[PDB]
Amino acid sequence: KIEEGKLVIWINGDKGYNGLAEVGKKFEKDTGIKVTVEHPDKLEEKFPQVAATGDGPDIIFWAHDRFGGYAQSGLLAEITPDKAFQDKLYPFTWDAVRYNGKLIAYPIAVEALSLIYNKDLLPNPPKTWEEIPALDKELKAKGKSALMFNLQEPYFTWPLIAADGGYAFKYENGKYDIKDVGVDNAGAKAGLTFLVDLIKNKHMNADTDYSIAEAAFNKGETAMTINGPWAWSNIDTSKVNYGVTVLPTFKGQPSKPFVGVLSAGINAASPNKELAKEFLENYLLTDEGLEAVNKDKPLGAVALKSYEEELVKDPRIAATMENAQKGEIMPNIPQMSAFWYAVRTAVINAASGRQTVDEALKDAQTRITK
Ligand SMILES: OC[C@H]1O[C@H](O[C@H]2[C@H](O)[C@@H](O)[C@@H](O)O[C@@H]2CO)[C@H](O)[C@@H](O)[C@@H]1O
Repeated sequence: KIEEGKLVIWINGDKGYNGLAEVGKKFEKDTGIKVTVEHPDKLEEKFPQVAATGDGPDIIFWAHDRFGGYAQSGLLAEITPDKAFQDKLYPFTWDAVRYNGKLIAYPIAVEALSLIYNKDLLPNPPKTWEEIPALDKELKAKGKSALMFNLQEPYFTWPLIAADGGYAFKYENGKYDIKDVGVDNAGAKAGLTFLVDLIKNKHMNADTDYSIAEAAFNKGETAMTINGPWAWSNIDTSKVNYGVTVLPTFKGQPSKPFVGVLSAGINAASPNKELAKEFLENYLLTDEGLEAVNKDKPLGAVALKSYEEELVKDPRIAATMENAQKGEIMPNIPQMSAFWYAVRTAVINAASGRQTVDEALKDAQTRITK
């Protein structure tokens, strides 16, 4: 199951698992408790299965969106931070990790997609999406692509879809409407249609995924990429002169990236809940622990106020927060998994041409409602 006396931690590969392992080494040096940090592939899907079995990580790291479904399943132990620690973290991050009136994960960092552009290839990033086709034509003349970003994951395409009116679920009266879904509305169709026109006009390739986009940007092949702060470390190693900026507007409206608070959830099956709480509150959710994770891969804005006051000074973090303000914090509700699956199918099918934009978004609407 979950072995006692040890912390097993699941965090995504793009995130700073090596820095988190450094925090775990500090935790071991102080407490005698080994912390093993693992980055299983598809961990957001894997943790529900193993946690339902009672196996799994002691601590699960993901964006909050997935923790509401976990808590509904009962996978997450209700975290019990005292009011002082909640004061240390930002209230909106706490709201992101609140599910059914209970805090079900520890917020670590706020992550929003930003437009990352190569300043040498692109001295000024386009302010609008509509500029990108002409910019791509000019760059293709130069042997370069204007924009390469992950098209397999709905999370990267979502800002374009949301910009003109697309939404996952209607939020009103402090309650998301699971029945009311905005992916097949006109604004979402406009965003997906623009993306598919970029693919059809060969400004973008439908097969482009996270690895291809990151490699193209880091090698200098593409002028722009859309990515979270975690990519900044690889761009820094690449030595590409890059800026992090607001996502381009679509139809005069800001791209709304779905805003994810990286969250640490304690497995309800874990016999190490006290050790996990100790690690997260006094080792991770501290300036030094967040610095260790951030140094491996930038976390974005951090839920911890004291570290974020230092982090906000970074222009890249400022762009992340600007894009987070323009975007919507994700709903953490259980329906969000189904929403992400349906939007993934819609974007992939529309990009490939397997389905029209309208057919894909209609199917996505039916599946996000279900
Ligand atoms: O693409 C759907 C996906 O979106 C979000 O996952 C993000 C995550 O928030 C980022 O930190 C980073 O890992 O990129 C991911 C997308 O590849 C949701 O958190 C996730 O549940 C959802 O499936």
